[PDB]
Amino acid sequence: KELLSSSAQREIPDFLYVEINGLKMVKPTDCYETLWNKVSGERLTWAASMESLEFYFKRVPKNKKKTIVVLLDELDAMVTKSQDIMYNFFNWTTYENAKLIVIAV
DNA sequence: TGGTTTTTATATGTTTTGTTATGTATTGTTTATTTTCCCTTGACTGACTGACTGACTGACTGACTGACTGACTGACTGACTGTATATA
Repeated sequence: KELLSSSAQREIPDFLYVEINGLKMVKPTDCYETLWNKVSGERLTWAASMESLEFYFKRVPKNKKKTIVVLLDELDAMVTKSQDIMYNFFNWTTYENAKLIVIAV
């Protein structure tokens, strides 16, 4: 919230929050779905959305792509099988042409 | 140009088959001890059969025996030949 007021400084580059309550989500691949349906409002399945999103991330340069900040909540039950989801996530977090602000709990 | 059909991706459901860990019961492993009848050890027992004692009848040398055969010698009978006798 203090960082929101810092966005209300209008001297830092505007960026956007993402609430992630996987516990207020059913199927833990819906992260990608809701991500696309809130960054675009466009509706797909995870196996299109995350892939279009990698396409959105590394294949896309900086000058128009936006900083986004995201924070994950209670990962102890989210990734219970093999953490391929969160593996994908942390695999997205390793670029130099893409910019993001990631956190978890 | 413009409407319609065909296939595909995502999502879920259905069914069969095969994988892993485990707790309980049976049975094996090692060691010590006693009994059983089969297999060695051996004298007794019963028929056996080798050397010694009897024996029994066919083979070669003792020639034998005795008839018969082989040379010699005289006896005898036939063939040869003289003495003799008779007639022209």
